[PDB]
Amino acid sequence: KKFPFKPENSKTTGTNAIPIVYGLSESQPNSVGGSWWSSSYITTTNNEQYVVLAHYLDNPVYTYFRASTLNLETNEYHQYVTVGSSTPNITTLDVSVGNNGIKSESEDNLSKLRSYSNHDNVTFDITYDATTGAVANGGAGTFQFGEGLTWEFGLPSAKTEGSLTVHGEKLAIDPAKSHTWYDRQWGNTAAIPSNWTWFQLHIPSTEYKISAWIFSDPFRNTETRFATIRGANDETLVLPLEFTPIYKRTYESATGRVTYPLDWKLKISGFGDFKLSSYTEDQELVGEDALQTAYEGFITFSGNVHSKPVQGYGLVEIVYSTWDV
Ligand SMILES: *[C@@H]1O[C@H](CO)[C@@H](O[C@@H]2O[C@H](CO)[C@@H](O[C@@H]3O[C@H](CO[C@H]4O[C@H](CO[C@H]5O[C@H](CO)[C@@H](O)[C@H](O)[C@@H]5O[C@H]5O[C@H](CO)[C@@H](O)[C@H](O)[C@@H]5O)[C@@H](O)[C@H](O[C@H]5O[C@H](CO)[C@@H](O)[C@H](O)[C@@H]5O)[C@@H]4O)[C@@H](O)[C@H](O[C@H]4O[C@H](CO)[C@@H](O)[C@H](O)[C@@H]4O[C@H]4O[C@H](CO)[C@@H](O)[C@H](O)[C@@H]4O[C@H]4O[C@H](CO)[C@@H](O)[C@H](O)[C@@H]4O)[C@@H]3O)[C@H](O)[C@H]2NC(C)=O)[C@H](O)[C@H]1NC(C)=O
Repeated sequence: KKFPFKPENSKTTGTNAIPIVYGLSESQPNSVGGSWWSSSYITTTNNEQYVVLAHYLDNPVYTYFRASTLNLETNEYHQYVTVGSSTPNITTLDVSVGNNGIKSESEDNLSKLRSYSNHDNVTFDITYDATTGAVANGGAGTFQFGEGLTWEFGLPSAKTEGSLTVHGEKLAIDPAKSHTWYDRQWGNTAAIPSNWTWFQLHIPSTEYKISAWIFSDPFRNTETRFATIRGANDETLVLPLEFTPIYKRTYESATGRVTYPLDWKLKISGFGDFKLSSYTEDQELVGEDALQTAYEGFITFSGNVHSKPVQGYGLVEIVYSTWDV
């Protein structure tokens, strides 16, 4: 079956009625540091569907770019991680390891963006425009993440163009039936949680876009488990949830260090309940250490929102910042 991927056509910060704690443009450039990330839900001109990931991380120990493609008809999956050394402190967005990276193509560092990769098994060149109301995590764009603060916003349904090269054939992206979620996150500390799960959810019968985080805070000795939900008209919901990982189906990491569940239940307080399933077993970006490794998998789900049955899709991220303990 085909999914109803499609873009939004709205303003990035809506009315600006909600006083978020940064400007999006000013937060984009290399000099700010942190993480730049995109997941594109693509229909090509020949009606094939793919999910393509791109991710650049700056860290004081190293940098890396990592990327994957997933064919939704056949489950054919390809990934790589390539390690770099440093990030230039420039006042625009242009991060790369080799001939792969993420950059802005507009003066405001935000309105037109590009994720590109030229690996032999992972080759694409994807542009996307900020035509989608932002998700300001936590309500105003910041929340407690490990020992200190994190700052995060998502652009959930960006109009998307370009191409993906599959077995020597360059496939063109259909912008009427595609969209990209771009996520920008930068940080306060090196003491981030030991591991987490992050959900990025789309419910096509609604205007809700969900960015949900679950992890332990050993510094306050509490459990973080919440969703930031952007609705229509800039409305934002910050809601507790209950998280249940289900290990009936698992995928064993290629590093031998962890086992990933492949199904979950979420109960988001006052909003709805969901049953989520990884689309195929192997969706792991395999790096040399823990922070370079992640499960980044396309998922589908069913559930109920405000007593109405719903179906949807999105991505689950599973990260261990350390394999110790
Ligand atoms: C971030 O990463 C985290 C780590 O990967 C991850 O957390 C993990 O999540 C999973 C999924 O929820 C948890 O798995 C459950 O675990 C339950 C047991 O949990 C207890 O034990 C573990 C292990 O403790 C050992 O190991 C740790 C380190 O690994 C040590 O720190 C401990 O000291 C201890 O060490 C000893 O043992 C080791 C051997 O294992 C030795 O190596 C060692 O030397 C020592 O000898 C603890 O970590 C747990 O503590 C943590 O969690 C609790 C909350 O649960 C907190 O209170 C605590 O503070 C910690 O945070 C805890 O102590 C399993 O019981 C459970 O499986 C049952 O439930 C599922 C689902 O319902 C069933 O499918 C399953 O079949 C089991 O059901 C049976 O059993 C129950 C209970 O009796 C019955 O009610 C049920 O009906 C059924 O019984 C029937 O079937 C049985 C089986 O056939 C049968 O025997 C019966 O007779 C009956 O017929 C599930 O597997 C896992 O614990 C988490 N781990 C941690 C560390 O938290 C986290 O999700 C990630 N975060 C995110 C956001 O992604």
